[PDB]
Amino acid sequence: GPTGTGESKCPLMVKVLDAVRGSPAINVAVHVFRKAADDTWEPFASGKTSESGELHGLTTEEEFVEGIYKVEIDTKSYWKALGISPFHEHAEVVFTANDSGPRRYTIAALLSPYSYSTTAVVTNPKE
Amino acid sequence: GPTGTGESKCPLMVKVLDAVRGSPAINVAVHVFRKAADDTWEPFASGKTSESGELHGLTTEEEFVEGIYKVEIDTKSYWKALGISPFHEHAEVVFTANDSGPRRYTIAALLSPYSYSTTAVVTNPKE
Amino acid sequence: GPTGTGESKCPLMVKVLDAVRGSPAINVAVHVFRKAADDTWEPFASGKTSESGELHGLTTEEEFVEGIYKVEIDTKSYWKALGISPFHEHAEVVFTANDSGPRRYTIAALLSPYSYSTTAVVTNPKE
Amino acid sequence: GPTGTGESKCPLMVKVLDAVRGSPAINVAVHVFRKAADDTWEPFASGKTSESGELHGLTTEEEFVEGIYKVEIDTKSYWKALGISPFHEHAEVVFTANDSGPRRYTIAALLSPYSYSTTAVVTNPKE
Repeated sequence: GPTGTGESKCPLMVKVLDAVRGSPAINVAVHVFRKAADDTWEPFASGKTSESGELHGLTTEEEFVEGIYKVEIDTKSYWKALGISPFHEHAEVVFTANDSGPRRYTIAALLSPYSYSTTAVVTNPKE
Repeated sequence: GPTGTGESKCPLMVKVLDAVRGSPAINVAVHVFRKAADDTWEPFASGKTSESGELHGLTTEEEFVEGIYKVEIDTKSYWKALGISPFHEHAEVVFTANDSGPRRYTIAALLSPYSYSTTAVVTNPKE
Repeated sequence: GPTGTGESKCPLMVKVLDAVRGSPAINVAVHVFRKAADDTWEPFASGKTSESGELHGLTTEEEFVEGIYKVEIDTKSYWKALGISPFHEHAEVVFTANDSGPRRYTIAALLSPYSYSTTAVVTNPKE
Repeated sequence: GPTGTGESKCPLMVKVLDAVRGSPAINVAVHVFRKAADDTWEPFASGKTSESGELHGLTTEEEFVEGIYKVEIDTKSYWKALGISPFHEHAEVVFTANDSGPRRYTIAALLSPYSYSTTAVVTNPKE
């Protein structure tokens, strides 16, 4: 695996899949932002998906406080490397982190050239 | 509302999209079956999607009685003709229809070589 | 093909579906932005989906010049009004448009409380 | 975890997610069929998803020969337990297993009351 800014009990994980080739989406850049008080997006963590299409160790429990986050997936670069013309500039996921709910957040993204789907799996357990 | 093999107030429509090309999926074969009294699948209607990736005129309100129906979409032929060998043999949609009176059903499918999604839009008639 | 805030040969359309109720998503707020010369998002058009879950009349072929556009769909308001508290704050679609002449763009979105999918259908004009 | 008929290097795994609640789909029945020479479907393996929404140990490498398989997911029961009216009778995935391609097959299914998506991840490595 690759990583981000601080690694611990992995409160946040990203998984990206390729719907064209039926495989993990490898070496895809992912940037995480936290919404700041001035309503701007502050860089928070970043990395590249591993050979199993996952990105772990982006943050730690102490750091992952309640707030608004944005996960940006560089889908355009991914398709370009394959010699395929994509529609989207990138894929963005914006969500609120709340302490009330379950503690691990898994963001999954399924990519096609002209379409994507994203889903959140929120649990108590592990990934 | 007519009666037979045509289109009533089109009680059943199919719409198919291609997530690789960002266009309607044209000339896709569709076969519809109804579960008979003896529990086997009987042929009900068939057609091919048009240039807009839609299929209308499959049945009439009179012919479309209460029952369990299967919509089979020939995805494999579609991809092979494009030079791609896909994962699935076909996409199948199975549902109970009209069990509380006549409804209008739109079955939508979004295709990728290794993934598909299907959604139903159900409307309670009148004109 | 007109000119301004209306609908040319409707160059940009949005369609939103609800995967929980099996119906169009009605009264969903949509905001469109264009990336300005200084790299910031400028307001371009806004509307609400109709009873068929579509939004037409956002722009004209003349106003819809080459550029990077963001379509923001207010999913959170939609679900909350239904008594559900959803995962995402909104769904965002970002793309380059018209970089090889005028095209017609349909942006479709399928909504679930913890997941959404978006697809683009691009057509090369004429009438 | 739960299991199927013979457990080994897990050539076939099933993962099911709930798009309404953003969680694993637990205790969902899954039946696997292999297409027989008479063109009928022979029961092959079955089980219920575990608390992480997965089903492993359905088969072994020796048994998983090339052929046509069907994976049936009992989605209707799942929604009914939640007190939600679903559209589909069940979700079906039909595919050919070939020795040429990568060796592990992961079938994932994302469920909503009126929609589902399925994706195949085929790899050399592990799950």
